[PDB]
Amino acid sequence: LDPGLQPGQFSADEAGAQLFAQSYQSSAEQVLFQSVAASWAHDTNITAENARRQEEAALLSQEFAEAWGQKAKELYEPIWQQFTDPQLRRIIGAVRTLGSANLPLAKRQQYNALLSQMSRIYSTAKVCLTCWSLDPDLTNILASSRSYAMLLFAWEGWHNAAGIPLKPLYEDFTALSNEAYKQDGFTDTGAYWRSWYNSPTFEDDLEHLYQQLEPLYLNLHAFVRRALHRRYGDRYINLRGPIPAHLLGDMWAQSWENIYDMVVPFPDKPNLDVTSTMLQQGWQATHMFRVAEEFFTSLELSPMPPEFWEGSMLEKPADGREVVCHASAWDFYNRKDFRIKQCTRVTMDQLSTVHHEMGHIQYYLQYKDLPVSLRRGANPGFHEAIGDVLALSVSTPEHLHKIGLLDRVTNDTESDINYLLKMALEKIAFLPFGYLVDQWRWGVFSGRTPPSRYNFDWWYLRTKYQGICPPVTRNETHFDAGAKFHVPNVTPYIRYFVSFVLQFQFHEALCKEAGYEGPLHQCDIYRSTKAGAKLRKVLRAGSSRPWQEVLKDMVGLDALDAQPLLKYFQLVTQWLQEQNQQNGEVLGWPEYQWHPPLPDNYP
Ligand SMILES: C[C@H](N[C@H](C(=O)O)[C@@H]1CCCN1C(=O)c1ccc(C(=O)O)cc1)C(=O)N1CCC[C@H]1C(=O)O
Ligand SMILES: *[C@@H]1O[C@H](CO[C@@H]2O[C@@H](C)[C@@H](O)[C@@H](O)[C@@H]2O)[C@@H](O)[C@H](O)[C@H]1NC(C)=O
Ligand SMILES: *[C@@H]1O[C@H](CO)[C@@H](O)[C@H](O)[C@H]1NC(C)=O
Ligand SMILES: *[C@@H]1O[C@H](CO)[C@@H](O)[C@H](O)[C@H]1NC(C)=O
Ligand SMILES: [Cl-]
Ligand SMILES: [Zn+2]
Repeated sequence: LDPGLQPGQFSADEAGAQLFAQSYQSSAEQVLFQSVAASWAHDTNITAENARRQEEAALLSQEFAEAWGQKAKELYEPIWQQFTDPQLRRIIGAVRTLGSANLPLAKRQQYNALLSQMSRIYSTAKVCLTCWSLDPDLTNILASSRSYAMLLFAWEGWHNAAGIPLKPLYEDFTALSNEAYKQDGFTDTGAYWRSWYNSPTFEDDLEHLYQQLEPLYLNLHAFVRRALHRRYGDRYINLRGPIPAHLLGDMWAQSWENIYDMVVPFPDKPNLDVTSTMLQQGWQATHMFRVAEEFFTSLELSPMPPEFWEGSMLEKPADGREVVCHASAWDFYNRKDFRIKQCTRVTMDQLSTVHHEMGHIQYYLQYKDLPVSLRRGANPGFHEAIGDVLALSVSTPEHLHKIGLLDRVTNDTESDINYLLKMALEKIAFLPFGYLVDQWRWGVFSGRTPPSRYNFDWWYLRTKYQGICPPVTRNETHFDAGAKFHVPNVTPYIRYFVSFVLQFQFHEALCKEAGYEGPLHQCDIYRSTKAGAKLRKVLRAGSSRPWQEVLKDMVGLDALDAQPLLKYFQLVTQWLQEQNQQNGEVLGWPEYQWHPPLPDNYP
């Protein structure tokens, strides 16, 4: 580690800790910059060489964390809990948690290489018998094929190709991660991840929110199951069991918008999926991003800077190079460079993802003046909610009409139910998977889920929460969790469950602040400068204040609350109950052990 990046002398009291924190944050910018730069170079161009480079940057980061976290331990380990400035307490708390820097060199190197190699296996896996990659080929199959056998072939081929080889690596990663966080005083990695919410009743509150949301999911599930039954027959669909996991329009069954054209109740009304309009008008990736940007600027938030347009990767490179195609947002920590890396396809749900990633960028633009350690969302759920809120407005039929993507819709109940149902497929169907992924990973970190039970515990939670089953037999050689991006990429997941609830609370508050007075699901905050000022206050805070206070200021309440969500979907919730009652559906899947048979002559 460059001497210039090592800590100097500081007094062992609050005033010395303020100086300590300023010199920490100053040198941390350069180290963060070189790390994110090496990751960028790798993720947009996966090679052994770029992997070695990102591992070197990781090692430097770890030496930095060690030098500074040990100094904080030496100076402030006694007293930092007594510091009367709450923000300093937080900055210093964070510095004295060293994470992987608690590891010796040889372990550091093995942790870093584990992360590289897991990343490479996920993003370079392919399904053969020419070869299909996850994005766009398998994604497009899952989304649009209505052939049971072709859907099974992609689902099984992806899970085998990604999950199987990941499993030995994931086990080693888990043990090293846990050894690292345990020396900071956490029971395991999961406990460190949960600490970000600064909330003694975190797990209980989540459980409580889930209980309010579950009836909405169960009604949605049974209505969808009924449509799949008409489309695949009694042999492949059990009206009282879990739904086969490959039939819901997405590799993970994590949101169901892609099968809207199979379940829309009034398919003679104007199609609320504008994909084919975007293709007929000639939309490209760049127009997607420019349309998202203009929404943000209509709110008087910032435009994307030049460095964003010059640096971002907005489409999959044609030049025979391996990339991480999963969409992501990037802050280089230099207050200048911010980019998105997305293999953008022209579809309406991609337009959604574009707003999602740009919400991350906007956050970065809004807090780039803060000292580095405050450059985070108020909690990780806030960072995930920002672009989702704008996408709630963008998706509304009125707004799509404003942007030339739909010829105005008559404002009838049929149009309303069509729209709310499509929104339910996107948001409500996600809720169980958002909740369950970290329940799985917290169990693995805690040791409750050893490697000999990774797949058993995974499908337990998949069936418990989503009510799906694997369409082929799985065993413990399979590692189905590892075929989901965020697992080999070690990105925590509970943020997304938090987000999908928080976004409705934000939306409600923003619509009120824009003076809108219609049904909440028909609000569009476009061009509202007062909504934009209330949003801006959140983004500019970063993590400088507890999320519970930030939320109080914004929404009038200091806790997550499912009510705004329930209010947004109220009409479809009622309609769905009525449909299911009329059809005599059983809610849930009392036939928990059922699996579909294989198709004849598979494969
Ligand atoms: C496509 C969307 N992609 C993710 C994302 O944006 O979240 C990507 C990959 C995981 C993290 N991520 C970031 O881009 C990101 C970058 C930085 C930070 C930070 O500064 O802390 C946070 C996130 C997503 O997975 N999603 C969207 C909602 C559901 C979830 C999924 O598809 O499984
Ligand atoms: C749409 O109409 C609303 C009043 O009508 C109610 O909702 C519509 C969708 C019909 O289903 C009708 O039977 C309902 O009673 C107004 O509140 C609303 O502001 C209108 N929205 C817009 C944007 O025009
Ligand atoms: C990808 O990085 C490697 C270095 O390993 C090299 O082939 C080349 O510089 C890069 N390709 C592009 C297009 O940047
Ligand atoms: C798991 O399933 C595959 C394919 O059905 C099979 O080849 C393999 O034997 C299994 N692993 C174990 C331990 O059975
Ligand atoms: Cl999180
Ligand atoms: Zn995100």
